[PDB]
Amino acid sequence: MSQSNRELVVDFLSYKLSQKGYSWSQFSDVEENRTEAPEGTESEAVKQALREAGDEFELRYRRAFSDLTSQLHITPGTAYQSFEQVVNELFRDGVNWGRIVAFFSFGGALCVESVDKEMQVLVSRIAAWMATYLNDHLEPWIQENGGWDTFVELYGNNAAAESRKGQERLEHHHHHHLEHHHHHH
Repeated sequence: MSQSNRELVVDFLSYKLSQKGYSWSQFSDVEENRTEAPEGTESEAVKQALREAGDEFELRYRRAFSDLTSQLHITPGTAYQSFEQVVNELFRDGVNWGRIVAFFSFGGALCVESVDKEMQVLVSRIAAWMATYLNDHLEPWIQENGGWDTFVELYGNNAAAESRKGQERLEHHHHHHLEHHHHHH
C-alpha cells in the first residue's frame, strides 16, 4: 500500500550500495531504529520494474544521469527543500514514467556518494526523502495512470513477451531451411 513504497526506495538504494560493496545495515540504525519492511507483494514487481528501468535509463541517458546527479550533489546537512527543488523538475518536466526511473536511479547514486563523503546519516535519510516524494508527490500521478502495475509491465513479463516474437521476425526467415542447423550463432 504505502509502507511498500518505502521498500522500493530502501531496498533499491541498498541494491546500489551492495554493488558498491557497502551494506545498508551497516550505515542505517537497524536495532536503534527498527523500520520494518512488509512482504513485498507489489514491491516484487515494481522493484524489478525500476531495476530494469535503471538499466534502460542508464544505457540511454547515461550522460543525463551524470549531469542530474551532479545537480543532486549531496552536501553536509542537505535539507529536503534542496532535494525537492531538483526532484520537482522531474514532475514539472511533464513527469513521464522515466522520471520515476530517474528519481530512483538518483537515490541509488546519492546513497553511495553519501557514504564515501562519510555522511552515513544522510544515506539513510535519502531513502526517507525518496519515500516522502514518492508517497506524497509521485503517488498521485502514478495511481492516476493506473498505478505501479502499469509501469511494471513496461519492463515486465507480458509487454516484453509480446515483443519476443519480434526477435523471430528480426530473423527475417529468408535463409533456406532444409535441415536443422545446430545453433544459429
